[PDB]
Amino acid sequence: TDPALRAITHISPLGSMDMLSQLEVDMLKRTASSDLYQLFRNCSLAVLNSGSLTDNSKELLSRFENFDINVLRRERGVKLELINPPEEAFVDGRIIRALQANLFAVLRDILFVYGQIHNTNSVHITNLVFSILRNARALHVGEAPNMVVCWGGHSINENEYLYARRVGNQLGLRELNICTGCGPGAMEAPMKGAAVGHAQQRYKDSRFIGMTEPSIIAAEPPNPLVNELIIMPDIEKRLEAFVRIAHGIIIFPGGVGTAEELLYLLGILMNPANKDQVLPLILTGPKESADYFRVLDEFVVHTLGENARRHYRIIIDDAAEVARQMKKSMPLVKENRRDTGDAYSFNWSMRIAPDLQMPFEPSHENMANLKLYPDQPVEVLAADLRRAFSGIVAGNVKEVGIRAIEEFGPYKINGDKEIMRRMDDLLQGFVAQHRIPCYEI
Amino acid sequence: AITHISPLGSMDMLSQLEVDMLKRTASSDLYQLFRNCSLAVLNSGSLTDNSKELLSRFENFDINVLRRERGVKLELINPPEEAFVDGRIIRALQANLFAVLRDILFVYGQIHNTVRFPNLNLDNSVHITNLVFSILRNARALHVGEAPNMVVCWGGHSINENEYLYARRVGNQLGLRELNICTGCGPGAMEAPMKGAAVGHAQQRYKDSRFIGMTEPSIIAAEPPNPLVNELIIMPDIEKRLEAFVRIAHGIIIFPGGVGTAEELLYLLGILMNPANKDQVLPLILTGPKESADYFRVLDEFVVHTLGENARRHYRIIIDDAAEVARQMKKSMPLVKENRRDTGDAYSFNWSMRIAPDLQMPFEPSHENMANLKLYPDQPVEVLAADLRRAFSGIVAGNVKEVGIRAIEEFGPYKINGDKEIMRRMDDLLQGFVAQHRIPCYEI
Amino acid sequence: ALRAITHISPLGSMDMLSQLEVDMLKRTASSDLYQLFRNCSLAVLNSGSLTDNSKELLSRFENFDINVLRRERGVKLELINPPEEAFVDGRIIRALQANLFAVLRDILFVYGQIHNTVRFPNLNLDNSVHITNLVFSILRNARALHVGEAPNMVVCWGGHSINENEYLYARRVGNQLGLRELNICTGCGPGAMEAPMKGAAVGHAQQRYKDSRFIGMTEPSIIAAEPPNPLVNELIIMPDIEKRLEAFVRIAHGIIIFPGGVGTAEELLYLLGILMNPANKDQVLPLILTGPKESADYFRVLDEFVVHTLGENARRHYRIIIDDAAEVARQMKKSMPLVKENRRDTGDAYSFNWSMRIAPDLQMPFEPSHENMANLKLYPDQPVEVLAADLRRAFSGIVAIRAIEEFGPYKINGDKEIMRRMDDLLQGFVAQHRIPCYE
Amino acid sequence: AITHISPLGSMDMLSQLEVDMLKRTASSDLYQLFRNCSLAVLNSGSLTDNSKELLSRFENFDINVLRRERGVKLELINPPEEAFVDGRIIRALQANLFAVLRDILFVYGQIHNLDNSVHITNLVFSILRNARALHVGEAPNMVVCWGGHSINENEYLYARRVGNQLGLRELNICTGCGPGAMEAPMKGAAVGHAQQRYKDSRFIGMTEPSIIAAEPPNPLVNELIIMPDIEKRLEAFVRIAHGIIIFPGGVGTAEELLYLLGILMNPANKDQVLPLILTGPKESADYFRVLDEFVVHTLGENARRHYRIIIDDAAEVARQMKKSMPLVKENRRDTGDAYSFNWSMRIAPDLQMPFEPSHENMANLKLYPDQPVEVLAADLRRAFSGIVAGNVKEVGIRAIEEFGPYKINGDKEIMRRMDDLLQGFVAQHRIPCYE
Ligand SMILES: Nc1nc2c(ncn2[C@@H]2O[C@H](COP(=O)(O)OP(=O)(O)O)[C@@H](OP(=O)(O)OP(=O)(O)O)[C@H]2O)c(=O)[nH]1
Ligand SMILES: Nc1nc2c(ncn2[C@@H]2O[C@H](COP(=O)(O)OP(=O)(O)O)[C@@H](OP(=O)(O)OP(=O)(O)O)[C@H]2O)c(=O)[nH]1
Ligand SMILES: Nc1nc2c(ncn2[C@@H]2O[C@H](COP(=O)(O)OP(=O)(O)O)[C@@H](OP(=O)(O)OP(=O)(O)O)[C@H]2O)c(=O)[nH]1
Ligand SMILES: Nc1nc2c(ncn2[C@@H]2O[C@H](COP(=O)(O)OP(=O)(O)O)[C@@H](OP(=O)(O)OP(=O)(O)O)[C@H]2O)c(=O)[nH]1
Ligand SMILES: Nc1nc(O)c2[nH]cc([C@H]3O[C@H](COP(=O)(O)O)[C@@H](O)[C@H]3O)c2n1
Ligand SMILES: Nc1nc(O)c2[nH]cc([C@H]3O[C@H](COP(=O)(O)O)[C@@H](O)[C@H]3O)c2n1
Repeated sequence: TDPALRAITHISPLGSMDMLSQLEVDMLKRTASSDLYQLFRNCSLAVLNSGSLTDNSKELLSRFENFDINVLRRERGVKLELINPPEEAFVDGRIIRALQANLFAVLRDILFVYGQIHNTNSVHITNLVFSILRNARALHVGEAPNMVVCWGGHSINENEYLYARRVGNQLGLRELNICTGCGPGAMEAPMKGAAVGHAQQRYKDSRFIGMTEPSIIAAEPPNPLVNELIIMPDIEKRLEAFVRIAHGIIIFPGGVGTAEELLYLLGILMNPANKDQVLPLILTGPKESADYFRVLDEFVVHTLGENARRHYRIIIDDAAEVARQMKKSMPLVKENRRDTGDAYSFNWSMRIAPDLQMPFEPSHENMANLKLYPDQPVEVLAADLRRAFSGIVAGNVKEVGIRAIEEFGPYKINGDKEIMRRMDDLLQGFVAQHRIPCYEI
Repeated sequence: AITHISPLGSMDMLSQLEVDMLKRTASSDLYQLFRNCSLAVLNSGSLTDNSKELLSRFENFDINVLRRERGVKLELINPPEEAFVDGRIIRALQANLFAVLRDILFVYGQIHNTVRFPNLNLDNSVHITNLVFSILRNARALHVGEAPNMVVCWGGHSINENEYLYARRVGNQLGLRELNICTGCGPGAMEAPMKGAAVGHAQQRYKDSRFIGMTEPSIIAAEPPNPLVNELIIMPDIEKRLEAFVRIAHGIIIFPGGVGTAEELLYLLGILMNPANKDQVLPLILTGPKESADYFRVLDEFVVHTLGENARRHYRIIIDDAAEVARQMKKSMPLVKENRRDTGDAYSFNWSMRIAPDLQMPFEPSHENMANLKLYPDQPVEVLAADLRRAFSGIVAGNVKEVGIRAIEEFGPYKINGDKEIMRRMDDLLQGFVAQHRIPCYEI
Repeated sequence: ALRAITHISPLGSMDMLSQLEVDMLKRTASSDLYQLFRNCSLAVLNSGSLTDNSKELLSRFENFDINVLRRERGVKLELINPPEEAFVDGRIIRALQANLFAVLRDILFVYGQIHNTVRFPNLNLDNSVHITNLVFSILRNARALHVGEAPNMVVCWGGHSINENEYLYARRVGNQLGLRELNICTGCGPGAMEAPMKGAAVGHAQQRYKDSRFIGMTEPSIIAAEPPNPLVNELIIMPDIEKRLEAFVRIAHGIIIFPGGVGTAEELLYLLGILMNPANKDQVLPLILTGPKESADYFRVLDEFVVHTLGENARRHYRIIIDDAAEVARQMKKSMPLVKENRRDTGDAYSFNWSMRIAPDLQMPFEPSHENMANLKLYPDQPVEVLAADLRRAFSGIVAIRAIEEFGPYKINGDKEIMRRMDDLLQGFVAQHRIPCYE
Repeated sequence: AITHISPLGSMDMLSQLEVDMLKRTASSDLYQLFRNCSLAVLNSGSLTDNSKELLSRFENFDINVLRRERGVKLELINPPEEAFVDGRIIRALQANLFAVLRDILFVYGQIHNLDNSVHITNLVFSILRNARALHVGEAPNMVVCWGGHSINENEYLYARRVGNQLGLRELNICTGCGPGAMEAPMKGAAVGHAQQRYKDSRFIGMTEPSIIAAEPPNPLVNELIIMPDIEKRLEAFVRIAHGIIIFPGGVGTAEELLYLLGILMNPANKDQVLPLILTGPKESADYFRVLDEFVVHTLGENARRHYRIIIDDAAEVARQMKKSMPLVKENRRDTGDAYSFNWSMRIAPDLQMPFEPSHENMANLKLYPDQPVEVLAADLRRAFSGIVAGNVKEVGIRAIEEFGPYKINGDKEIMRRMDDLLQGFVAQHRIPCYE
C-alpha cells in the first residue's frame, strides 16, 4: 500500500487484547481511523521510547516524526503494525517484551476503553473504574494486601532519589508490591529498589503497577520498571482508582502534583462515612525534606484543622520504619476489609464524594467561581482546593488554553484570602526546588 | 439446612452493579430455571440413576443469590446432602453451580431482557456467532495459544452395554494420545469417552485434562451433568449449542446415537459441503462397536443418494477399531493447526467456517412450514441437506411428541412435496432404523 | 509404528547420571542379576494387562530382553522384543516409561551397589541404624520423600485376591479417602492394593486435587510375578520384605488394613510389635481395620486372638470400623493434623518417621528351621513386644512342607493357652475359607 | 545475639547418619574455613568494600551445627545485624549459607581416588549434581563471564552493558562470585531479564574456599557453588559453560586465556563448540592487542580459530553468543553429550593438576616450539603462573633472591615474546624475576 522505505514490524498481542472478538476487532480498527489516532500514535511512541538512553522528553519524541502505527485485522484477532519504530525498543529485531505488553496496553486503554466512552452518576463512575481495572487483569482474586501506592514529584534531586530507592528496597525486602504514576524520578526510584529487595527475598511475582492519563503518557514515557501499565480516561478517574486499589499510600516530596493529590486523599479520608476505613498515609523524605513537609502540614492544619492529621503521619529519614509500618498495616487492611465483606483488591467501601469525581475544566470561569471559605465544611473546602490545584498542574501539560492565565483578569478566588497567603510561600517553595498573580482579592 | 457457598471459577471478580443485577434477575420468573438447574448440578454422580424421580425428592430445595461488598455468594436452602463431604461442597459441584449462575443468570437473563449490550439484534448471523464467542470467552473456555486437541463427541442418551464399552475404549485411546474430549454433558455416549480418556490422560501423565460438557437449559434441568465434566457451558438454545459445538471442535466423532444422529450428520454436512468451507479441515469420523454396522450403513446409503459421492469426502466410517479412530484424530490435529495458520485464524475458535443463516435460526414444524420445505435434487447440496435436517427434525418424533400427533390429527400428516426419489430415500432410512429399533406421520 | 529394537530415554528416575555411575549400571546388568532386571522389566511393561493372567501372561514373551545402553550424557534402555500393548503409535506409554527406569533404578543401581560393591563403606547391614538410614537414602534417591509436605499418606494393606465385595468396598474407602485430598500407598499389587487407588482417583477428581500420589512398594520376588497395577504413580522396589515393611511404617501417616485372608495376621502382629514397644507410646500412627458387611466375623476371630495373646492393651493401637467407608476416611483425615503435631513436637520430619523405634528383631529376616521354630519363645511371661514379634515369625513360617516330613510337625515350646488361641484362630480362618502342621 | 536458621534449598533432606557427619566435621580443624566463609556470606551486600576490615568488625561471630531428628539447623552466634529484616534472615543469605554447609562442610571434608583424571571429572560432576545446578532438559544459555576483581568505571559500565545485552537475549551468567567484573554482567543481566520477562534467572557464582573466605559473594549471585581447589573450579567452569566471555582482568587474564586455548587446541577437541569472545571498552584495545600478538607468535595463527576479539560492541558480543547457543546444543546432540555438562571435552590431566613453582620445576618446564601447541600453551600457562606471579608473590621475590632468579630453559624467541608482552603489560599499568 506504500512503496517507500518504511521499516515495518508485525507485533502479536502480549498480555492484553489477546482473545478478541471479531466484532471488537472491527471496532478497534474503526477507532484507529478517527481523530483519536494522534493520541494512539503519540502514546505508542512514548511506550516504545521507554528507558531511552537520552533523558529527554520533547526532543526525544520529535526525532521520530516518521513514526506510525496501524491496526491490522486477522480472523483470529489483531496485530499492530509498527512503521519506523525506535530502534532501541527492539533486540535482534524482536520487540522487547515489556514494551510489547505496554504497547498492546495502549491499544486496550486508549483505543478500546477511551474510545467506547469518550467517543460515546458516582455509581457509574466507580463500577466503570472497577471495570477498567478488571479488564486490565489487575484485580487479582484472593490476593492478600501488598500494594503500596507511592505518590511523588516529576523532578527530584539526588538525595531525594536515593532515599526513595531505600524506601523501595525496604518495602521490597518485606514482599510489598508498588504502584506509582508510571512517570520518572519519584514514580521510578521505589520500584528500582523494590526489585533488588524483591530479588534478595526470592519473591516471584513482582507487581510494579503504573497508573496514568492520556495527557501524561503522550509526553512522558513510562519508566522501564513498570510491568503493568493502566491508562485511565482522565485524572479524576485516575485518582479514584489509585485510592480504591491501594492498601497503603506513601507521599514523597515532589511539589505541586503531590500537594494536589494529598488534598484529594484527605477529603476522602475525613468524610464521616470513611472513619472506619484503614489506609495508612505515611508522608516521608530525606533529612533535607524537613522544612518542606513542615509547611505542608502547617497548611493543612490551618485549612482543614488539626483534626485532619487523624489520617496522616510523617516519618523523616527512616526508610526502614516506613516499610515496617506499611508491612504491619497490611493485616489490618485485610481484616478491615474482612468484616466489611469487601474485596481485598478493591475498596468498594471508601466513600469518595461526587465532588472529588467530577472533572475540573481548566476554564477561567471555573476558578472565577471557586470558593475558599472556613465556613464551608472541611470536605467541600478541601475538594475546591484540590480542583483549583489540579487545574494549575493542567495549565502546563494539557495546554488547553495556556494564554488564559490573565485573559480578562486574574482568577477571582472569592473567600478567605489568608488561605491564599499560606499558599504564597508554598507555591514559590515548589519553584524553589524546581518542581495577586493567579488569585484575586 | 442453609449453607453459603463462595465462587469457584466462574463469577470470581464481579462488579457491584453486576452482583446486584444477578439478584434482580434471580427474582424474576426465570427463578424456577435457575433452581432446577442448580438442583441438577448438585445431583451429579447420584447413586440412583433415576431421571425425574431423583429431582422430585428434593422439593424443599431452594437457592438464594446473596450480596456482599466483594462479590456474590450462594445460599443453599436444603441441598441434597450427598454433595457435601465433611460439611464442605465437592469442589467440582461448587464450580458447576457457579457455572449455572454464569450462563443461566448473567448470560441468558441479560441478553434476553435488559438491553445493556445494545448492539445485539440476535437475528443477524454475525451477531449470533460473535455472541457465541463472547459466551465462550467468558467461561474461560477458549485458551490463547492452545494447540489443537479437542475431539467433540456426539452420541446418544441411552446406549447398550456394548456401545458404552466401545465408547469408553475410544476415549481411553483418545486420551492415550493426549486429546481432550468435549461432549453434551449428559450420560452414556457423552460420559463414556471422558470416563476412559481419564485413564488415558493418567497413563500418559497428561496433566490439565479438559472434559467440556455443552448443553441447553432444558437438557441440564432434566438431566444432571455426568461426574467427569470439568468445564460446564450452557448455551441459550440448541441452535447456539450446535453452532458452538462446531466452532470449538478440531475433530468430531459421531458415536451411534439412534435416529437422532441422522439430523446431527446432516447439520454437520450442511456446513461442510458448503463451497466457502471447501478449505476447512474438520475430521468427521463415525464409529461404533461391531453391531453398530448395519446402523451406520443405512445412514450411508441415504446420504449418498440424496447428496452424492462428493459428501463421502467429508466424513469417514470406522467400526470396532477404536484405536484407529484415536489414531486418525491425533494425526489430523497438525493439519487442523496448519489449516488455521494459513487462514490467519484462531486455533481455539473457527471464525472462518461459514455456518449458514438458515442453520443458525430455528425452525418450527408448522404443517404449513413442513410442506413448503423444498426437498428436490436440483436445489444445491447445501440447501438440500439443511432442509433435509429441518425435515428430519420435525418428522422424527413427529409421533413421539404429542404436539405432532395432535396436529397431524387436525391438519393431517406432513404432506411434504419436493422429489419422489428423495421421499423414497427418506422413507427407507426410517424403515431400516425401525428394523434396527432406533397414514404415517409423513406424506409425499 | 514400532519395531522390536526400541531405545527408551530416562523419565523421572536416573535422569542425571555420572559416567562412572553409568558404567556401574552396565557391569551390574551383565552380572547374574540380569534375570531379575529382565523379569521385572517384562512385568512393568505388562501392566494394564488386557488379559487377566499372571505367569501365563509373562511366559508368552520369552523373546523379550533388555539391555543397558551408554551415551555420554547418561544411560538409555534397549528394549528387545517388548510387548506391544505398552506402546502407542510407536511411543512408550509414559507411565511404563517411569516404572521401567524405576526398576533400572532400584534393581541395578541400588540392589547391585549396596549388596557387595564396597564403593560405599560403613554398611554393616546388621546395625539397625544402618538399615534405617539406608531405607531413607532409598526413598530419597527415589525422589519419594518430599520436603515440607503436610501429611496425607495412607498406606493400605490387604489381600491380592479378594471377592467382588471386598474390592467394591475397598474402592469406596479410596473414593472417600481421596475426596479428603489424601494420597494412597499400597504394595503395588492387585485387588486390595488396586481398589483404594482406583477410587481415590475419582474423588481426587471431584475435589480438584492436582497431584495424586499412588505409591506402591514392593520387593524383587513379588514384582517378577505380579505386574504393578495401572494406577501406581511411584514404583519403589525395596531389597527384601523386611526392609519393605520398615519403609511402609516410616512413610505412612495412616494405615488401613483391609480383609486380606490369613495373609494379614502376621501383618497386624508386625505393626503391633512396633506399636506396643515402649519408646513408641507417644507416636501417632492411626490403625483402622475395615471391611464390608461379610468381613465382620473375619476380623472377629482375629481381634479375639490378639486380645487373649497380647492383652486388651493391644486394642490401644487399633480400632475397627465395618461397612462405614465414609467414616474410615473421616477419622483418617482427622488424624492427619495430629500426626503433623506429633512429628512436630518431637523435632521429627513429616515425610519420614525417624523416631519410631523399630525392633532390630523385626528388621532381621526369619528362617523357619525346625530347630529355630521350636526354640521360638512363645510364653506370656515374656514381654508383649517380644511376644508379638515371636508370634509373627511363628505364623509366617507355620502357615506359609518337605521338612515337616523329614523331622516332624512344628512342636513349638510355647505356653499351651497361647498355642490354644493360635490353633483356634487358624481353625476359625478355615471356617471362613481364609496330626497337623504343628504340635 | 543467637538465632537459629532452617535449610533453604541446600541440605534440606538429610539422613540422620549424614547429619552426624556434619557435626563431627564441624568440630574438627575445618571449623575455621566454615566460620570465615559463613561470615562472608552473611556479609554480602554491605556498602563497605573493605572486604577484610568488614570481617574484622564481626570477630565476635561464631556458628554451630544443630542436630534434630528431621535434619539440621544452623545456630548463628553474633550474626551481622544487617543481614536480617524484621528478624527474618534474608532468603538469599539463608540459601548461600547452607550452600557453604553443603560444599565446605559436607563435600570438602568428606572428600578429604583424586589421582585419576576420570575420577576428578566425575567428582566435579557429583559436586555439581549435589549442588542442584545441572538442570536436565535445559536449553543451553549459560555464558561464563571471566574478568577482573577491581576494574575502573569504564570497564564496569562496559561489563554491565554486556550483561543487559546478554539478558535482553534470555541468557544466564556464571561468574567467579566476586565483585568488579564478576558483578556488573549479572547486574546488567538482571535489568534485561526483566525487560524480556525472563522469569528464571540463574546467576551462578563459583569459587574456592580461599577466595570466598575473605570475599563476600556479590549480592546478585543466585546459586553459589564452592569447589575444592582452583584446578577443579576451572575444569567446572569449562564443563558447564556454553560460551565464555573474557573481560579485561589485567594481567590476571594471561594464564586464563592460555588454559582455555589448551583445551580448545588439543586435537580430540577439534569438533567441540565453545565460543570464546574477548571484549572490553576502548581503553582495552591496546591491552588486548599485545595479548593477541603474544599468542599468534607463540602458539601460531591457528590459535585464532578459537578466540575472537570484539571491542566496544556490547550488542554483537551477545548477538554472536545468542547465535552460538543452537550450535552448542547440536554439537552436544550429535556427540550424545549432556546439554548441561560438556563430558566430551578432553581436559589434559596436567591442566587438572596443581603446578608448584619450585625453582627446579620451572626451569625443567619445557618451553620450545618443538613440542606441540596443546602442550606449549599448557607449559606457557605453567610458566606465567610463576613468572608474573614473581613480581608479586614472595616465591618470586624471596625465592628468587635465595636460589637466584628464574633461569628457564627452552627457546629464546619464546622467552622474548613473553618478556615483550609483560613490558606491554607494565605500560598499560597492569635482571628481573626471570632470566
Ligand atoms: N470479606 C472477604 N472475604 C474474602 C475475600 N476474599 C476471599 N474471601 C474469602 O470468602 C470466604 C467466605 O467466608 P465468609 O465468612 O462468609 O466471608 P464474609 O466476611 O463476606 O461473610 C472466606 O473464606 P474463609 O472460609 O473465611 O477462609 P479464610 O478467609 O479464613 O482463610 C474469605 O477468605 C475478601 O476480599 N473479603
Ligand atoms: N494465525 C494464528 N497465529 C497464531 C495463533 N496463535 C498463535 N499464533 C502465532 O502467530 C504467528 C503467525 O505469524 P503470521 O505468520 O504473521 O500469522 P498471520 O499471517 O495471520 O499474520 C504464529 O506463528 P507460529 O508459526 O504458529 O508459532 P508457534 O505457535 O508454533 O510457536 C504464532 O506465533 C492462531 O490461533 N492463529
Ligand atoms: N517437624 C518438622 N518441621 C518442619 C518440617 N518441614 C518444615 N518444618 C518447619 O520447621 C519449623 C519450626 O521451626 P524449628 O525451630 O525448626 O522447630 P524445632 O525446634 O522442633 O526444631 C516449622 O515452620 P513453622 O512455620 O514454624 O510451623 P508451621 O506453621 O508451618 O506448622 C515447620 O513447618 C518437617 O518435615 N518436620
Ligand atoms: N544429547 C542429549 N540428548 C538429550 C539431552 N536431554 C534430553 N535428550 C534427549 O534424549 C532423547 C533420545 O533421543 P536420541 O536421538 O537418541 O538423542 P542422541 O542422538 O543425542 O543420543 C532425545 O529425546 P528425543 O525424543 O529423541 O528428541 P527431543 O525433541 O526431546 O529433543 C534427546 O532430546 C541432552 O542433554 N543431550
Ligand atoms: N536483582 C535485580 N532485580 C531486578 O528486578 C532489577 N531491576 C533492576 C535492577 C537493577 O536496578 C539496580 C539499578 O540501580 P543502579 O545500580 O543502576 O544505580 C541494579 O543494581 C540492578 O540490581 C534489578 N536487580
Ligand atoms: N482423576 C483421575 N486420576 C487418575 O490418575 C485416574 N486414573 C484412573 C482414573 C479413572 O478411575 C476411574 C477408573 O475406574 P472405572 O470406573 O473406570 O472402572 C475413571 O472413571 C477414571 O476417573 C483416574 N482419574
